[PDB]
Amino acid sequence: GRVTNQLQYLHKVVMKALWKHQFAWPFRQPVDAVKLGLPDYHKIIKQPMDMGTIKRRLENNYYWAASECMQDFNTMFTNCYIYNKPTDDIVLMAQTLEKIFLQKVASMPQEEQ
Amino acid sequence: VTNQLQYLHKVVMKALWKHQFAWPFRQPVDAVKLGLPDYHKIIKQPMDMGTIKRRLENNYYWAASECMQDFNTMFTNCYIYNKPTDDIVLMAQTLEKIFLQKVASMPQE
Ligand SMILES: COc1cccc(-c2ccc(=O)n(C)c2)c1
Ligand SMILES: COc1cccc(-c2ccc(=O)n(C)c2)c1
Repeated sequence: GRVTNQLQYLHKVVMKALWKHQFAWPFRQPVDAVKLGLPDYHKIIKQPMDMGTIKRRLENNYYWAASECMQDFNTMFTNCYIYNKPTDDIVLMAQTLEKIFLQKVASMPQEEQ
Repeated sequence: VTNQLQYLHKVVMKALWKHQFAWPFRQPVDAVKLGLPDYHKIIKQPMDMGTIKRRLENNYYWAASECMQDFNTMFTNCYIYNKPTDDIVLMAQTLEKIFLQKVASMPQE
């Protein structure tokens, strides 16, 4: 991978803000389908993603560009919306976090180093 | 007329509006036409590219983030309402990947 201004911003500004959020706790580690008793989870969601995986990826220089990291954030939120019932609280929690994500992405340093 | 909103109009909406998977998203969901009587019960804030495009043309938005939330609502409505295996979900995912790719290069300020 490599280090850019944008990947540093996604790590220190965007992820830090989302991580600490009161609705973040279900998203900080992989969904544990066994523990939650969701035997269909991995049959419906083919690309699991979580902020713990994204954080580790930013720290281990896995990403080559900001867009790749932003795609992982998007997969995490989309997985939640696709799997869960529209009425589930987790959907409202994902939407709240996703709004912060987009607000902070709009303020990201424009040209990548 | 911010730098960011011009980018969202000329780069993002330009790319998404003409995409081969855009046609289901170009106008509001017609629940009667599509036979979806539960659509307006499940989706409380309908959104579509027609509406976003109109809003960009009519200088409705005060910030880029507001236009970005409308795009996000349109995609999220699709993931929440539809079955995981429905083609429309793949089409939404494809458009949204382009949305995020282009937003990654949007100017600051
Ligand atoms: C401790 O972690 C938890 C606890 C409870 C639920 C979830 C959970 C369920 C469904 C879902 O889509 N996500 C993203 C998280 C995660
Ligand atoms: C002519 O317009 C069409 C045609 C077929 C499907 C949809 C459609 C269904 C469900 C849904 O969520 N969306 C966003 C679009 C729209």
